[PDB]
Amino acid sequence: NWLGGLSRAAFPKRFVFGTVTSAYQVEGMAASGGRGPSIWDAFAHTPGNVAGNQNGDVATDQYHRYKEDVNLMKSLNFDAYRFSISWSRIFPDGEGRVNQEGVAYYNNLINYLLQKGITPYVNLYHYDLPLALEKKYGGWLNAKMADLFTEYADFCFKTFGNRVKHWFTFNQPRIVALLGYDAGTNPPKRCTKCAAGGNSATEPYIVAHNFLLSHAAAVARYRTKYQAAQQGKVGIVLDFNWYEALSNSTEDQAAAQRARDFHIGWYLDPLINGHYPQIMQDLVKDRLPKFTPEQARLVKGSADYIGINQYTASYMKGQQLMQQTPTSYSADWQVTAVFAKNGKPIGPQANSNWLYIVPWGMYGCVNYIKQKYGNPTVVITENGMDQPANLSRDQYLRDTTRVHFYRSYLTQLKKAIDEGANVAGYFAWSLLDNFEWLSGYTSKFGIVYVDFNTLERHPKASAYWFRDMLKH
Ligand SMILES: OC[C@H]1O[C@@H](O[C@H]2[C@H](O)[C@@H](O)[C@H](O[C@H]3[C@H](O)[C@@H](O)[C@H](O[C@H]4[C@H](O)[C@@H](O)[C@H](O)O[C@@H]4CO)O[C@@H]3CO)O[C@@H]2CO)[C@H](O)[C@@H](O)[C@@H]1O
Ligand SMILES: OC[C@H]1O[C@@H](O[C@H]2[C@H](O)[C@@H](O)[C@H](O[C@H]3[C@H](O)[C@@H](O)[C@H](O[C@H]4[C@H](O)[C@@H](O)[C@H](O)O[C@@H]4CO)O[C@@H]3CO)O[C@@H]2CO)[C@H](O)[C@@H](O)[C@@H]1O
Ligand SMILES: [Zn+2]
Repeated sequence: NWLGGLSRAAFPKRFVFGTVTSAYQVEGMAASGGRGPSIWDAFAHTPGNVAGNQNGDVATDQYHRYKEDVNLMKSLNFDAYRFSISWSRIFPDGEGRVNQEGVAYYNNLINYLLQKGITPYVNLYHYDLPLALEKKYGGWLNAKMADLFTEYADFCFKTFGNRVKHWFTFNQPRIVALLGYDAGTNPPKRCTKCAAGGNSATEPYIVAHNFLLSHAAAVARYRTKYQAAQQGKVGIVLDFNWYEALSNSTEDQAAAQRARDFHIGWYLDPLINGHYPQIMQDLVKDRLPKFTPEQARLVKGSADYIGINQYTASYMKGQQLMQQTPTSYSADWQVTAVFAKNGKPIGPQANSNWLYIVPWGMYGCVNYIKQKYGNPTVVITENGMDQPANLSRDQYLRDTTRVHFYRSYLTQLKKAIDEGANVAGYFAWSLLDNFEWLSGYTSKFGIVYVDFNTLERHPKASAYWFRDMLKH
């Protein structure tokens, strides 16, 4: 069957199914409704930064159309919706004055979701640092971010937490560190070569450390001030793509494990165990910040659940670990990613060049976290694939590859859960075609098609697949 035996009965009782968006990628009204600019507004408005010089000024206009979109997700039998709050829509300068119109938007969205029986899962941050904070403080390079973020989090807890019971602090701090401060291809465009300045060997580590400390501080505030009354939960969202040793050699198995540690362990070892992975300590040395005992105790156990964004997989090839002059976070791993084995590609690519369709990577990642980290509560917070630009409406709607993608990946997730993985939910990226960062509107991740001329929504085949699979 096109469902391939999948249904709600195939997953645990009360397992949560949802869809996901992020504020800058879908809201629009970027310079309206009192919203202050984020680092992404400045970046996207700079010629050459985004495909077609596009930006999120309008995006999908969810700001005006949110009731349509909530009605749609309910009609598709989802239980939950993961979305983010734009920090600069609430605090235009990132601190100080509250934009009441911004608060009203999120109140209206949250209240409508609840009215329609859809549980809000709310990210506080999804790349969209208020521009004022980047300029005034230097953003995530400044340890002061922990205070600034905690104050923002506190406001959101006080204002929405009587209704919102499932929070996340950050989204993919690895990608912020990597693209923002190693490669310099996402804002603030810092790197060793870069015009904005930077240092690809040091700054990614500073940035990751500050995300961890900020997360911990916000959760401490939640727990000491709000949790008794509100009885909700706060986690964090981390990207994890699977790494499989290219061969069974000692060097290749070591390489795969080293890649896992530099990718997910970077955040999970502090969050679960109260220290950075040993291999990162050994190789990165003085460039890896040291948690004080007090900080390590604040960070350890500070996530009520682990959000995992799972998309793809690669093989890893190793070599002799060698003494080398530091150049970058990326180079620190001392591995080589490989995308074929025995002359066969690991999987076909979706529109995004990085996205190889490898359903067994989902099993790989979930099983690994179960076995390595004491089976913490995991929520699959993003999973999905993209179509290319310039197709017809009907070609977008007949998204057979995406149907196959979800069936295959969810079957692999089911396999891991049946083997005892503590997975509490799954969220499809994305509800809607949207603004896909550097790709702008040239990458289509939605289960719902968005016509970017008219802004009309049209559910794709994959949307109806979910509707069938999820019927109560
Ligand atoms: O309907 C609106 C909209 O839908 C779009 O998507 C369609 C798919 O294109 C179409 O293939 C899909 O058909 C499903 C059908 O809904 C299922 O009921 C059926 O399941 C069978 C199954 O094949 C058996 O193996 C199993 O044992 O039993 C069940 C029946 O009980 O599977 C087929 C696919 O093979 O339905 C979607 C939603 O309608 C269309 O693309 C678009 O044209 C429509 O406007
Ligand atoms: O894009 C959809 C959606 O997903 C979330 O973010 C995406 C990013 O958009 C995308 O840039 C990022 O790309 C990763 C890729 O997944 C990794 O496999 C790859 O990893 C490297 C590793 O860093 C190297 O050190 C190692 O040697 O090799 C591996 C494999 O080549 O790195 C690239 C970036 O360089 O993937 C993200 C998801 O993982 C966002 O949440 C959402 O908003 C986006 O819309
Ligand atoms: Zn509008």
